[PDB]
Amino acid sequence: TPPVTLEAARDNDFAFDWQAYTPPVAHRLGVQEVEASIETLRNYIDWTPFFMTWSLAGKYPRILEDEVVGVEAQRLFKDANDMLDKLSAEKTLNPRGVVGLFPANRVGDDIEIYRDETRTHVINVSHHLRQQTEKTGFANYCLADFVAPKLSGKADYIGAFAVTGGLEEDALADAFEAQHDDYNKIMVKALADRLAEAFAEYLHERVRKVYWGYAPNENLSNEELIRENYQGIRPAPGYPACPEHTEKATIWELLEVEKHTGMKLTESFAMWPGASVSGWYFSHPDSKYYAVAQIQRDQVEDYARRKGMSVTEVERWLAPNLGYD
Ligand SMILES: C[S@@+](CC[C@H](N)C(=O)[O-])C[C@H]1O[C@@H](n2cnc3c(N)ncnc32)[C@H](O)[C@@H]1O
Repeated sequence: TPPVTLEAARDNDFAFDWQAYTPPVAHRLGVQEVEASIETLRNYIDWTPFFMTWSLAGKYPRILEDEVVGVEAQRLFKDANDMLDKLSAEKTLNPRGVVGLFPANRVGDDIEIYRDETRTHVINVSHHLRQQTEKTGFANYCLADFVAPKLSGKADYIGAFAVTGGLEEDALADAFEAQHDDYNKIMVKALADRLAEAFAEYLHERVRKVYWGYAPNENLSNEELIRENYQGIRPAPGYPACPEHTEKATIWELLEVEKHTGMKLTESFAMWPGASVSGWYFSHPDSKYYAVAQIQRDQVEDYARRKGMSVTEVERWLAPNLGYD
């Protein structure tokens, strides 16, 4: 579909009656360091991507009873759970995280994050991009649209998180590598990945039910969590609704991630440990995932101004989303 101007895209933002809506108030404002044991997180693992890493097709648990691949899948699952048992008993891989909730309001394509409920001084801005092609029967979506506009006067909130399977991932993998034990190197990295993703799932549930507290009586099974049968989203910088990786620096500052977890950002804004997830929390019932996709020079230049970057810098960080040479 052909591109639209930045102004035309913004004129087609997500349409919602903010005057009639009361955004749920975050129960626990502030930043809290968290941990979770392997024993806790293993009940939140989604095993299907684990088998994909091992090049096996099928959804868990049915894959275990498969007539062609089930026997190999059962051995992988047994070895994985034997390793989880050992890591758990020996405390050699320790998942850690941090969560924060803040007063927030939308201004334009950005979300202002306030020091306090006076909603005056801004401690950080979460910057977002907007879909920029012709939409038929849908808004030109921007994640900022799911937070009440400052002009509406409605008290709204935003969350953020960072979690890891554990800082020990590299030391455990590097030991297997030194032994030329490629099977167990792959296994421990795959388990750290499952633990990080399980922590992101568990912590999101904690936020919906307790920290934000808008769904205190939610009672979903793990299969229902995997199907995303809850209200709200947890979009992560680098993924299609917020592809720009440098926004992880804002999460790192907002949550003091390195102080609270030991997790670090690289010069490419990749996370360390490898088995890590970071992102935002949105409570709005209509919030959803989508792809920003290709954007034009007008939006690139505007994003650069908002970010305090040159156009040249932004063209590096937005290279995959540029709809022009
Ligand atoms: C990567 S899966 C994680 C849970 C899944 N059961 C698993 O283990 O792989 C889904 C997560 O990716 C992120 N995500 C997926 N699509 C996205 C999009 N279009 N924009 C932003 N984040 C997205 C969100 O953080 C979402 O919770």
